[PDB]
Amino acid sequence: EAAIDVCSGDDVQLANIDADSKVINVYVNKGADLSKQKLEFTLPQGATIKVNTPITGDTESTYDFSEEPHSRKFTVTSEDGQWQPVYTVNVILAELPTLFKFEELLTTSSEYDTFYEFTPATSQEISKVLQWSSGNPGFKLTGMANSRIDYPTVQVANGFKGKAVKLETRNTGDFGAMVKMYIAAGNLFIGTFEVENALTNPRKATNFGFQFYKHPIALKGYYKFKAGEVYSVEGQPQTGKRDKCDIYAVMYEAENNSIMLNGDNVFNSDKLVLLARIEPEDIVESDEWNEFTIHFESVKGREIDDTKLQNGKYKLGIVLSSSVDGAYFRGAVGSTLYVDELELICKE
Amino acid sequence: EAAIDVCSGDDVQLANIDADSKVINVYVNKGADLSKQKLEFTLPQGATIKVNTPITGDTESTYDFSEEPHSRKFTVTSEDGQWQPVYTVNVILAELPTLFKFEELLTTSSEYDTFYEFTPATSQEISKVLQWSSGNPGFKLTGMANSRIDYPTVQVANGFKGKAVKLETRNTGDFGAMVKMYIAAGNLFIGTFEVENALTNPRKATNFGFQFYKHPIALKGYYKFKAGEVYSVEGQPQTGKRDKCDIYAVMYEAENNSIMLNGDNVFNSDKLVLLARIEPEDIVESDEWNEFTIHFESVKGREIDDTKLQNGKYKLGIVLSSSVDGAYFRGAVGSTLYVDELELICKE
Ligand SMILES: [Cl-]
Ligand SMILES: [Cl-]
Repeated sequence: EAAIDVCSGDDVQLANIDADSKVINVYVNKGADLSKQKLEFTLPQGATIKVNTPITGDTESTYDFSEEPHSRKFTVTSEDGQWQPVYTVNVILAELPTLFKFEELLTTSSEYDTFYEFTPATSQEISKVLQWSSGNPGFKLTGMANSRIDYPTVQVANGFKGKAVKLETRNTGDFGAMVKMYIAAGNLFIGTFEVENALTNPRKATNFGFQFYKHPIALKGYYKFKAGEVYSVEGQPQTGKRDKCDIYAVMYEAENNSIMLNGDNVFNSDKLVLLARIEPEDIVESDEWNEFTIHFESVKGREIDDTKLQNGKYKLGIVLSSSVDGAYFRGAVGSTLYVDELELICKE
Repeated sequence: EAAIDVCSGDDVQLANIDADSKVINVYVNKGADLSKQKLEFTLPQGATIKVNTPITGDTESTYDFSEEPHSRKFTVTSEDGQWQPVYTVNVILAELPTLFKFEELLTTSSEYDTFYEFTPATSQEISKVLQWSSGNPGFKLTGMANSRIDYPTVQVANGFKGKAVKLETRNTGDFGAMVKMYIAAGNLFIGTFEVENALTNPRKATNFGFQFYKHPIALKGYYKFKAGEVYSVEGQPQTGKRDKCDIYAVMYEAENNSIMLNGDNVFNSDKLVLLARIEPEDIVESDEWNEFTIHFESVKGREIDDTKLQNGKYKLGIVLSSSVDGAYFRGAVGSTLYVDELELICKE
């Protein structure tokens, strides 16, 4: 009859729904406009939802949560018409994490894995939260997967410390071949996946970056990589080249908060300030985990302006991929990159 | 009558003398010319020393240890003339460390502390060794110290993990004032101290850097700092300025292995490639240990050439000081900087 099954939103990294107390805790990245929050509620069929006290700051597509304690009540009325449970929605500010462990999955996402990072706030610092994105919602559309384990991006149990992320380049079948999307690289990235572009503009579907308030120096982690056996270009097998995985991170200037880089301009936009990237020559294929440390280097002499950093003008992105040229459909089905325990080393 | 009490040398980071077996293990930094080793032996009064088998590679002031196992025998004959113990001298290649813990002191240096770092070799890597330098041999000349604890550079027991280094700016007395060397900053650095310049050219006395074969990204550590009460310039008290400590590291190109930077050109030489340095604004005065992380930044767009790095053309230096402008005699007697557990984060 009436309830809130899922809560999403433009700036929502994570939304915890406590069905017992009817409390929804929504974590958003610092910098989000609290006065203009766009939220999306998934309710049972025929049920309606309405904010209890509308306020002037509200618009027809957003809610104003700017006033402390950034908490608003909502009533869900059944189609049935008889049940009207009241939910409290609390918006909580968070920052991107420093450590990424790949231990947690969204319990709402059952068809494929969706990873998130979370560290509770303390007296010293606010909540550290991130919902990682991938190409999984696009891969779903291929009809190729049977369950979560067939996807290009999957959580595995025997990580370096706890669980880890497994990225595997997958075969997209005949239809994939027809639309020239011959392979599906496994990826994990900070930003958003626009599924309405997944097939029409796969590189535009991957948007990278969230507001970051620290100065990054290095990205450190552990990985294992094994290349697939058959390297292909435009769907056809090629000899003489072995596939390689990819790990990189970016810091770029976003004049206004709506600006994001994507798969088509991440390495060519003049907004890019810092870039850390694993050297192809340094990648090994081993059954043992290897530690890597990469350096956030200045792009064309650009540097981080502290005042701009403080005002949220820079966005950080981290991208992991099983096939370095996979976004262009060059790579080998079966290339598998496992990553675990990433650490962002920042100026301190 | 006859023995080897101390063994030193131009390229000798550390020399262990095992009096029981009469074995001297000399660790030198990778890059040293094994065919031209200059060694200095301290023997009892009147005793003489001579290499057992001279070889063609020998010169009148150096020894050739290039041939494996880089081991030569030496006989020490007493003035007494009756005792001739034979010592075996083994030269061992080492690299600069990654971790600096300030736990060990040279047992030969009793008047003032001389710190060294040591990690034994393994199947994976060679010995990691460094003898740290300081201004202590110069301070000795002031007559101001009673024992090791009065020096500007001293090991203290209650470090962050084990023992730590305590750098304290000291008063140089009336003679110091006469020669315009009004204060003595406590320092610790990678390189060499030329005591014959200690008074005549104190900045030239501090030579920085040893051959380093990795790409440094960041220097990380723990510190506590407390400024002295009276800030002075040219021996005279000044109000309106509080003293600050300093921590920095450099990577510079050395065309030939004899090139070193010093106190007069470390921040102006065109050989400088990378510089990491703590921001004055980021230093706090606290009774609690604080972690710092500084970034090796490109100087004037310069970058590390891998082939040159591999051939030992770059030297790394790390410098710690209780008074940032202490080399120019601006600072406060009593400024105290404790450092512990430094870690060099490198590309991997
Ligand atoms: Cl969840
Ligand atoms: Cl010793």
